[PDB]
Amino acid sequence: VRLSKTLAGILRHHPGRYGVRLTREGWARVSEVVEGLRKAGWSWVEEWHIVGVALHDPKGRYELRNGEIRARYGHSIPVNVEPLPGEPPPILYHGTTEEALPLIMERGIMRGRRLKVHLTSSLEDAVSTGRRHGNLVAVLLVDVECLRRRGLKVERMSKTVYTVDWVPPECIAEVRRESL
Ligand SMILES: [Cl-]
Ligand SMILES: [Cl-]
Ligand SMILES: [Cl-]
Ligand SMILES: [Cl-]
Ligand SMILES: [Cl-]
Ligand SMILES: [Zn+2]
Repeated sequence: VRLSKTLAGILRHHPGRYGVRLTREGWARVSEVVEGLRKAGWSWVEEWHIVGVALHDPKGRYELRNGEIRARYGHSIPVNVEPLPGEPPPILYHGTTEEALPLIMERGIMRGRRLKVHLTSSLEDAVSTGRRHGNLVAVLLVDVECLRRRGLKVERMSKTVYTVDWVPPECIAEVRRESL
């Protein structure tokens, strides 16, 4: 029912479901997205909403170019999006469920349905993120350098969002249980 939430699903997980075709670079035509949303019963949707959604997103979730749009990260579909300039901070956060900690302590942070593992520089974001699946959020502090030495590359997809294949258990510097 939320336009943005729905848009991110279309550009990250199910284009065709809405008749939208994406390139390897992840791009899509705004018009094609608009029609697709209309055919899905969103009658009032117009191209300007889509631009508004993209230009006002706080996380910098989307990108635009000559009548096109794509998500910058969070894809569960194979796609290639180039990173943004800027070395990562020494520590990056990642939210999740306390219930996931037992496993994570052993295995570390695993991929999930998304292609790569996402890490945020914003503590607040990590919380709301954890709060999205299951409750009793547990935010983990990830030592980036530790990752780089593990050889795992850390790429910047948006001002506050970065990704890596996985986070080794040993690169977790702190676990904070919201229940404590
Ligand atoms: Cl699909
Ligand atoms: Cl998602
Ligand atoms: Cl998100
Ligand atoms: Cl993730
Ligand atoms: Cl910056
Ligand atoms: Zn606006």
